[PDB]
Amino acid sequence: EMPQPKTFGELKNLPLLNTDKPVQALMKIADELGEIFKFEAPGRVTRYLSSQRLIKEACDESRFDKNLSQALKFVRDFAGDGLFTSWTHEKNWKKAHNILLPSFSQQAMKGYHAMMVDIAVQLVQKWERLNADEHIEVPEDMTRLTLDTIGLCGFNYRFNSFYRDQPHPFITSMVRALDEAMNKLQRANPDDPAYDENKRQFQEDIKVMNDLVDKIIADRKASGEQSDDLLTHMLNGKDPETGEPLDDENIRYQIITFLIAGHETTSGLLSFALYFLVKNPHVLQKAAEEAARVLVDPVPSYKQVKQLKYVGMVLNEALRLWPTAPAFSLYAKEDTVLGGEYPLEKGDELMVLIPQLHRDKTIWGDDVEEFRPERFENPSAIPQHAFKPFGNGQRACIGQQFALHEATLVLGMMLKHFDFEDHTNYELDIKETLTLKPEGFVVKAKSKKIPL
Amino acid sequence: EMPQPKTFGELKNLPLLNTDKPVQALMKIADELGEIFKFEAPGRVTRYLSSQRLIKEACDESRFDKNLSQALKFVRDFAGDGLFTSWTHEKNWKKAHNILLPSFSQQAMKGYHAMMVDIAVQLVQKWERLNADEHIEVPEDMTRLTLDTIGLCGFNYRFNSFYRDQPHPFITSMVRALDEAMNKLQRANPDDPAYDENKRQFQEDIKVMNDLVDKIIADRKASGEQSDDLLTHMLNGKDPETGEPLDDENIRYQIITFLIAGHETTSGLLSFALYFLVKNPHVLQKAAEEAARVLVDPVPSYKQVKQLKYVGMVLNEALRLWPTAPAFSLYAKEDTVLGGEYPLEKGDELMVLIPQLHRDKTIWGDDVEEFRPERFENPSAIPQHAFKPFGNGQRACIGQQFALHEATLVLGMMLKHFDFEDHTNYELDIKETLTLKPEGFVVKAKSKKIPL
Ligand SMILES: O=C(O)[C@H](Cc1c[nH]c2ccccc12)NC(=O)C(F)(F)C(F)(F)C(F)(F)C(F)(F)C(F)(F)C(F)(F)C(F)(F)C(F)(F)C(F)(F)C(F)(F)C(F)(F)F
Ligand SMILES: O=C(O)[C@H](Cc1c[nH]c2ccccc12)NC(=O)C(F)(F)C(F)(F)C(F)(F)C(F)(F)C(F)(F)C(F)(F)C(F)(F)C(F)(F)C(F)(F)C(F)(F)C(F)(F)F
Ligand code: HEM
Ligand code: HEM
Repeated sequence: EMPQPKTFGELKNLPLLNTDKPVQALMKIADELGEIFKFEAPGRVTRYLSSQRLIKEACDESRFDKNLSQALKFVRDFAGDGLFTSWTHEKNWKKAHNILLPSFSQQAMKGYHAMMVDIAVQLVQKWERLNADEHIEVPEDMTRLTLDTIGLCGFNYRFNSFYRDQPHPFITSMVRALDEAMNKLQRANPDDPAYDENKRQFQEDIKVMNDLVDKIIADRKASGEQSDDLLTHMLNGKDPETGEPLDDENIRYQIITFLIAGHETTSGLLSFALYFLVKNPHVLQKAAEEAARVLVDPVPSYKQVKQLKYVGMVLNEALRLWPTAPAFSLYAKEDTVLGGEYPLEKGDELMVLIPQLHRDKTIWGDDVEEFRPERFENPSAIPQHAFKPFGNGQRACIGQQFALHEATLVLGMMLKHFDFEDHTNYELDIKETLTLKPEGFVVKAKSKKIPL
Repeated sequence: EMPQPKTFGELKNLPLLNTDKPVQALMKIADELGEIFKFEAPGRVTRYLSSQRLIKEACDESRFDKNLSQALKFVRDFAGDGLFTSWTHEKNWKKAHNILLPSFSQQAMKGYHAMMVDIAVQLVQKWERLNADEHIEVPEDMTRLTLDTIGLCGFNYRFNSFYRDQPHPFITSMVRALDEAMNKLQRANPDDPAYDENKRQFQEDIKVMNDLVDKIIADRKASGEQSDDLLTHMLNGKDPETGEPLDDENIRYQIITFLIAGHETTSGLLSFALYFLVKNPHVLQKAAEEAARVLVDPVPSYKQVKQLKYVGMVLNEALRLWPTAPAFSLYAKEDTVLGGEYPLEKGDELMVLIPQLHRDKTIWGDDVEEFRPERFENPSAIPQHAFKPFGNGQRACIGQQFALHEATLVLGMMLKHFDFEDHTNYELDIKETLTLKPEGFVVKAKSKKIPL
């Protein structure tokens, strides 16, 4: 019999998600119940997996395909049949997949590098210009950087986040829509007139996001600057299989999708990485020494970023402990037996609980809570399906190399140009908005006074 | 019998200042009544002068000395015996004057230049980074620039105004204090319990300004870097006459004074200059041609800024029409007859209405409202005391060379790097906060794509 956490009569397990930190709650449940537990709500069931033993079966694409979790079905209200919220079998998924993969080729990535540097230099200059005793609001500045990077690299659009003391309106609306989706999970009678205003606000925030997408497309339309970026591929690329391009409706959904997926989780990653660095000073020193050794020019080169091996290890270890898109959903393609123990029928759902997978002591050893970048000295040594911060198979993250190149560049420059102080002895507090991010994480920087 | 505008019974002329635009109202009164009129309030009188023939007499320092207008007396509540709000006969006036005069020498200006460029480059980069069809909020960005320039050049303190979409809190508090003082002029029964909230906010706004001053001082003493800026002279300079340095209390007053006087009127100047340029495209062409011909390096030099003659003529003509500190006050040192017609007793007050002086048709010709920089092409041709945007005599603006160097550099770079469009066909609306500035002035820039 499958373990199951505590129930609330007719509501079954649903009230367990009536919390501001649902993923962290599910992790605690996994600690108590083990590698698999059933989670029921009125009218639905899923099974949360936490061991590599079971997740390696879940990642077999002949047996399971990507499912849209409840969260993703609600995000689909604004993300449509964009890549993240489309089913594998929808024509627009494989079309967009084939059309946009070229936007993340090696040659594309080399092409984005200069614009990544543009935004990174803005970050470095902001911090150089701070006065004595001033501090840095880490997740806020990381969100400024990542949003601006996807906007510029992807769409030749400048959000100019470093010119604002508040979040860009896009961010404010995105955040409000995302945690409104985190709210809709735990609810009942959605057509209740009580939520007429919540729907009005949801539609308002969606309109804000779509108005900006309108601007991006119109600006490209009127331009004559010869762009060869993500939007270029959206507007002109043809799917080799069907021979078709994307239509205008799908393009709008892809823009929204990439603006959100293309920064939020990267800002979390950078925030967690800097957190672990300041909490582990020997690791910080080792990373700083690499940055100084490798980044010998005022502008980092593409090749130099690729040579930041230890900074890459730091980022992977941060993703191990706190993968910022912490779960993904699967359904059974056919009847099948999971783990030689659990019979599933076609259509049965699974949730992969990534932070728990990443704490599987049979894979990582007993010290799973310790921050040790050296675990990733040779990424080849990690068993298959043991480390899954970017999902699985053909439905894995399309932007993984983009995110990692950006984060490595930025963290490298940060470690080259400043020493960091955990001046408040910050107590980790992880805010959940579907994605994960340190809340209230602040540091002080002291410039090493190296020119740009 | 001296002319006098309309009266309001026992309140006399006081309610004429109960307007958001008191200087402009006084200008209209001057147009109606001529070169001199009496202005009375309960328990006080002054005489407003508008002609060069009477103002030249008023500028005779053997007969008249600087007076603190009622406005300056209320500003003195936070500016103390700083240079702007001290009487000539107060020890701390000549003392501070002697100590700080060398901080505005050519040797000093050459010293500030690099930091002026620092902030100007931030301005240019902001505008380069705007998207298609976005516009510029002119007085807002000019205030960002001028505040940051005096902060950095004067005090090695970065307000980082370009990192904010709202004004720096210092600005918010400064403006509230200034317009309170303007609004406190027109008040009858100022101790009415209705104005208690206004008194409470005024004291809060003073506290904001003083905390910022305390931080500037604290930073300097803690700092280990070698500065030789305005603050260095305030803290270490000795007056050659008395042999004394400034005491701590006076230094605080000077910092407040220079932060306010050292940026507000310069932001107005730059805003009016750009307004007149976009309203006079042939003038804009001449100024842009000069900027292109002279500013041949990505980083302008001090020598190149001195070479921008036409840009200087533009700024002077903007100061002719809209001098941004639009009046100054004098008192009669002894009994004397003004203009062979108006007998004055010792202590009698005069107000010099600078915008009206600058429209004296007997001096400038009949076309006084037209924007023609060429009036300043042969500067000795301007009669004595006909052009007084920087006040008079030993109580003249100590920062004139700073303001003009900054404004010439910045306007030069603006004209080098962008074409400008008056896309809204903006209707001049002058906001008064004691000082004058266009309100709601917006333009679009098109980059000339010249690298920095
Ligand atoms: O939605 C579900 O089915 C279950 C909770 C659940 C289980 N059973 C239920 C029954 C009724 C109601 C809810 C449940 N959700 C989760 O466990 C979960 F962890 F919250 C999630 F929903 F899985 C998730 F991890 F938060 C998440 F939403 F998928 C996610 F990973 F954070 C994510 F939001 F999708 C993302 F992938 F992280 C994302 F990046 F934020 C994103 F939403 F995909 C996105 F990229 F931003 C977007 F795609 F752009 F939105
Ligand atoms: O204050 C007065 O005595 C008369 C009005 C008046 C006349 N009679 C009165 C009787 C009762 C009450 C009021 C009156 N004031 C004006 O006519 C006037 F034009 F508003 C003004 F006050 F002179 C003035 F122009 F605003 C001003 F005071 F000169 C001025 F603008 F404040 C200024 F001095 F020019 C100034 F330089 F701009 C400034 F505002 F003071 C200033 F420079 F910004 C500053 F605030 F002093 C500084 F920034 F701190 F330096
Ligand atoms: C640290 C950074 C990132 C993390 C942790 C992350 C994580 C993930 C995960 C877990 C998935 C699979 C979701 C699922 O199966 O339901 C995914 C898919 C995706 N990611 Fe990311 N991602 C990151 C950065 C980015 C960036 C920078 C982009 C774009 C520039 C992006 C675009 C996408 C897209 C489009 C998909 C959907 C792919 C498809 O199904 O066809 N991601 N990502
Ligand atoms: C366009 C810009 C400026 C204008 C139009 C302007 C105008 C004036 C005027 C009219 C006065 C005389 C006031 C009176 O008689 O009551 C004055 C005095 C003064 N100005 Fe300015 N000014 C400008 C810029 C600056 C700057 C940049 C600074 C400082 C960096 C500054 C500092 C002062 C000081 C300290 C005084 C008082 C001088 C004294 O009495 O000893 N000004 N200014």
